[PDB]
Amino acid sequence: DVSFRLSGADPSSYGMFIKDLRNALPHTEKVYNIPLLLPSVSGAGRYLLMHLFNYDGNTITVAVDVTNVYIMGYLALTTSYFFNEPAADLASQYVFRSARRKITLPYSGNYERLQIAAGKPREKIPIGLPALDTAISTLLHYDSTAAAGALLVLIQTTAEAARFKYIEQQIQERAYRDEVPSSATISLENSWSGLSKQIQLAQGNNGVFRTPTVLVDSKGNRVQITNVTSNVVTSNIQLLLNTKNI
Ligand SMILES: *[C@@H]1O[C@H](CO)[C@@H](O)[C@H](O)[C@H]1NC(C)=O
Repeated sequence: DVSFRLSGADPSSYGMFIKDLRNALPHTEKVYNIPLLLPSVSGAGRYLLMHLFNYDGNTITVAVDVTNVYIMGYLALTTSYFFNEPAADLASQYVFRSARRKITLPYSGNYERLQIAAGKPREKIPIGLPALDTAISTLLHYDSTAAAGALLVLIQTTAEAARFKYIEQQIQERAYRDEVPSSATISLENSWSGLSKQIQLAQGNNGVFRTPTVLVDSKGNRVQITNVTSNVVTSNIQLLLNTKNI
């Protein structure tokens, strides 16, 4: 398990949480010095539990698939909540079984469905540690529309930050003031699968991507990533989605 407390949180403690989160994900090899997530894991070992505490010390436990860092569901007091998708229903066989009741959320966990439920794209949803505190509080009591927005915040401030050092840093900058994600942040989130694939394809292609990945950089300028010498590969990405899951 890993834990994060919003009470007394600062960029340092958040950095420690994201480090813990990354380190809780198993891998047997690195590709270009980046941990390669496993093709599969059987049983309960597939799911990492993240214990998150809001500023007041109330808590949810979030279940995360360790092969892809996808959030499957969460536990709030005695109620479990899972995304309406087969991977989450499968997860519900292994985690939070002691919950008094299980609610299946009225959407899957992918960005497009969540944004539809929340009534806005995540370009317009502020993120940061204060937003995470709010998200935790929102998820404590069921409200599916509110929860969609909270989950967009949660996914980006946990999973996406674990995947990309740039995103971790963006959240650290928003430790005491929320701000909508940078266009670069959105670009990286959208490109994680693609990048993971091309980095793995580069292993037998002399470090060269079979297909270039287009990203937006820190200054809003759109760029092409063509090989493993790019800063996105050497410095930024921290976890690779196994190509067997792409
Ligand atoms: C690879 O990427 C580097 C750094 O971005 C770039 O300058 C160069 O043109 C590319 N080289 C090859 C062989 O693709």
